[PDB]
Amino acid sequence: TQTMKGLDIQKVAGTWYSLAMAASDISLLDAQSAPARVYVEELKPTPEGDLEFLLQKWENGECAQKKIIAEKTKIPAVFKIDALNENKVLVLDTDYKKYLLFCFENSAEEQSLACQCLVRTPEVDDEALEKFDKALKALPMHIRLSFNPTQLEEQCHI
Amino acid sequence: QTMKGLDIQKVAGTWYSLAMAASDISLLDAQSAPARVYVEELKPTPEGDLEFLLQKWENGECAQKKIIAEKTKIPAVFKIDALNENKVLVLDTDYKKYLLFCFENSAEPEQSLACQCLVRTPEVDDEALEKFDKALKALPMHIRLSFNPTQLEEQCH
Ligand SMILES: CNCCCN1c2ccccc2CCc2ccccc21
Ligand SMILES: CNCCCN1c2ccccc2CCc2ccccc21
Ligand SMILES: CNCCCN1c2ccccc2CCc2ccccc21
Ligand SMILES: CNCCCN1c2ccccc2CCc2ccccc21
Ligand SMILES: [Cl-]
Repeated sequence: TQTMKGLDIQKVAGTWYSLAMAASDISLLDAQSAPARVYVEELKPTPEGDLEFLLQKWENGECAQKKIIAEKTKIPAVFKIDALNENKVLVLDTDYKKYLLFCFENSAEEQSLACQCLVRTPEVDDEALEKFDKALKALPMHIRLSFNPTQLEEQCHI
Repeated sequence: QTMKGLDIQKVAGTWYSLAMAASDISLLDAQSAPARVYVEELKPTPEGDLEFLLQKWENGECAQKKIIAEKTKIPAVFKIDALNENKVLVLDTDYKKYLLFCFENSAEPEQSLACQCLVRTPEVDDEALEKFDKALKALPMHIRLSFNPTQLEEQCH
């Protein structure tokens, strides 16, 4: 999976909206509480070059928040979120101003992938979705979801 | 959108649901979701109607359902109900490999679409999925699923 060249995380800081998601397995995304059904509300780069994700997810009939620190590696667009190196964040592309494309990747067994198209403003951006679909063309996706602007403004995209 | 020169005698026989898409995430986001239905068979009637033999997951088992799509004055457009709220639109087929169709509902407040890519054998057909993806580019879909060959053989499960 080819990641972005020359990523500057200092330029991705701020509030984002999960506009579209795709995954390698239907059960990762289909249910309201599916394991990879997580909404990115904020990206915070650290001075050390880590990227904090502020996530929301539906659990037990409520919206819950979680911070995930993705730690820097030798590749600037590849981050690790476990000490066992099975689970990664891959940044595929961004223009910084409008959209960011990233994947959660698990390579422990069958690779697992869950990818998102983030936008800076809670509107549909057809350019961002086109770039998302082109980025995914090489990957073995079996489910895609896309959200409307009303959903983008609500906790857990209700 | 709907194809020219449909011959319903040639769509007869065994199919498999390779891919599904819908206008609303809640139509497809569970085995229990209303549009999560697998086509087993199409049967043309002598009167030019098309019977859909369907399976749906209910409480951990496949339940079978037959819907009659009755012919209308527009080719490749079939009505399911007497009130004309529910329709089958046949978009395209080559008869021998794939069939693309959509269920449509126009009850207020919002129109619903749920489309499928059917294939003749329980194998992944990238050409069929590409034709399905091109057909969907014009429609306002918010969820899409495709099945692997294990899922294609195991019906609703
Ligand atoms: C018990 N189920 C685990 C999933 C919960 N999860 C949450 C919770 C709220 C928002 C996002 C996430 C995603 C990842 C994560 C990471 C660590 C603990 C819980 C969670
Ligand atoms: C694969 N086990 C955890 C499933 C959810 N998970 C995913 C999903 C796909 C690929 C990788 C990962 C690991 C990290 C992660 C982070 C936040 C939510 C879900 C997930
Ligand atoms: C493996 N490539 C499949 C490409 C088309 N496909 C997409 C597209 C983007 C994200 C996910 C998917 C998987 C399911 C699917 C279903 C129906 C039409 C296209 C697609
Ligand atoms: C709750 N909506 C109707 C139930 C599902 N339904 C759909 C779904 C989307 C669009 C049209 C229709 C029409 C009828 C029909 C027929 C067979 C399976 C599902 C559906
Ligand atoms: Cl979608």
